[PDB]
Amino acid sequence: HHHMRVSFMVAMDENRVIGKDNNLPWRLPSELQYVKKTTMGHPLIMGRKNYEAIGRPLPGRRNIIVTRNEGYHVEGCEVAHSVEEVFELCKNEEEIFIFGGAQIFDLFLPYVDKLYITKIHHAFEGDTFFPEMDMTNWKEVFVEKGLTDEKNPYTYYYHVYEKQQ
Amino acid sequence: HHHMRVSFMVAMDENRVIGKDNNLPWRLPSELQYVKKTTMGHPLIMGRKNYEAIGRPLPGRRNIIVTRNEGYHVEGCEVAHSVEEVFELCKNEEEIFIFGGAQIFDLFLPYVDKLYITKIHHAFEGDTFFPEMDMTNWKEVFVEKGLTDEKNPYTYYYHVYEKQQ
Ligand SMILES: NC(=O)C1=CN([C@@H]2O[C@H](COP(=O)(O)OP(=O)(O)OC[C@H]3O[C@@H](n4cnc5c(N)ncnc54)[C@H](OP(=O)(O)O)[C@@H]3O)[C@@H](O)[C@H]2O)C=CC1
Ligand SMILES: NC(=O)C1=CN([C@@H]2O[C@H](COP(=O)(O)OP(=O)(O)OC[C@H]3O[C@@H](n4cnc5c(N)ncnc54)[C@H](OP(=O)(O)O)[C@@H]3O)[C@@H](O)[C@H]2O)C=CC1
Ligand SMILES: CCc1nc(N)nc(N)c1C#CCc1cc(OC)c(OC)c(OC)c1
Ligand SMILES: CCc1nc(N)nc(N)c1C#CCc1cc(OC)c(OC)c(OC)c1
Repeated sequence: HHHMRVSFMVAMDENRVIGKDNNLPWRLPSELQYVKKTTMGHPLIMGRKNYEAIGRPLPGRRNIIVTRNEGYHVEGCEVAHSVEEVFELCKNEEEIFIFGGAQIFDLFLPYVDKLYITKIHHAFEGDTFFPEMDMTNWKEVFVEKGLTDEKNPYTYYYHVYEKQQ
Repeated sequence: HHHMRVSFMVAMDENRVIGKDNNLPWRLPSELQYVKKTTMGHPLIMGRKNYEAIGRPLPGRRNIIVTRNEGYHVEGCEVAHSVEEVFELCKNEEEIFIFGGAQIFDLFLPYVDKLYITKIHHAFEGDTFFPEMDMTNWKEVFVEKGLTDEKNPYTYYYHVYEKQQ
């Protein structure tokens, strides 16, 4: 019914942790640069909580914020209130990026075609998690080691998966 | 259609720069040693402009120069004029190395199975670039930090990717 590619863009740790105290648990600017490169020119779909922590519209991409608040407005951003409204807004898009956080990852989980997932080899203290996924009918199409140096203090890998059927 | 493994051998910077003023933009003897080690005993496929800058046949390898010049000859070197002519000359080879530069990298890009790519963590002035690549269905099978010392003044990593399908 929807015809834009639904992609998940996420970074998580050994226990699926993605967030702590309404923020990121880790500082990895190189991972952020990979994120910016991959998502450039494509809509970003983010939950209200995810967006507000970010604070600003992210440049070179349609910023779409998901909230139940029927009177929510932010300048230079579009607002959706459901999965379907997002699909309407993105009717003609090539590929959209579900950008988090957990509640929004849950929301769109039945619709994911492609998963860009960064795996961090460390056990962080956290309160927000990426939901479990049945990977049957999923094929790993890409994997590479992330940059570990003095500015990026963890070991991590970029993985990309595509759904077969 | 062809049966030899087609490998790319390339060193590039943060912006895909591979050349400046028909030469290399950096001096990195250690990276040269890695190159000589990995390519030894295998054919080198070089664009005419790449070859002439080098100046001499490289020992222990078949040197194959790619040119449109139907009357071009160099002693101790073989001359091809097309992708297919290279494939003919290399029909029995296990693995051939596409050695550059840009025009020759473009030429063979549809056929690459393996990528040996050094990434240099510096932004050089340059005029020649390694083409963009869709890494879908490629997996990184090797990564290691290059030697940084007084004789090799940059930060760089050796990467190897293999095509899955
Ligand atoms: N490391 C990573 O890859 C990522 C981590 N994060 C982290 O995750 C955390 C944020 O995630 P989380 O707390 O789950 O919050 P979310 O980003 O998922 O936002 C939650 C909000 O989304 C809206 N919402 C949820 N469901 C619906 C629905 N069905 N219909 C309409 N609107 C809905 C609600 O907005 P409202 O209340 O206004 O109605 C809700 O409060 C932070 O810690 C953040 O840093 C976020 C993205 C990526
Ligand atoms: N850092 C690295 O990994 C590498 C960098 N380099 C750098 O790259 C630069 C050179 O690259 P570039 O300028 O692209 O030159 P090339 O090495 O690609 O040589 C170009 C020549 O190849 C021949 N050629 C191109 N297309 C075809 C074709 N379709 N059929 C037959 N022959 C063809 C032509 O020769 P003709 O004119 O005779 O007809 C053309 O002039 C230099 O600066 C060099 O130092 C080179 C290799 C590796
Ligand atoms: C951890 C990164 C990240 N990586 C990947 N692979 N996917 C994602 N979806 C996100 C994400 C996210 C949320 C996010 C992004 C940000 O920069 C744009 C933030 O600003 C610094 C931010 O501050 C609170 C929060
Ligand atoms: C930068 C090295 C290099 N590294 C990698 N990883 N791949 C490559 N394909 C090349 C290359 C190249 C071209 C090249 C080679 C040379 O020595 C053999 C050169 O002599 C000093 C040279 O001078 C004009 C030019």
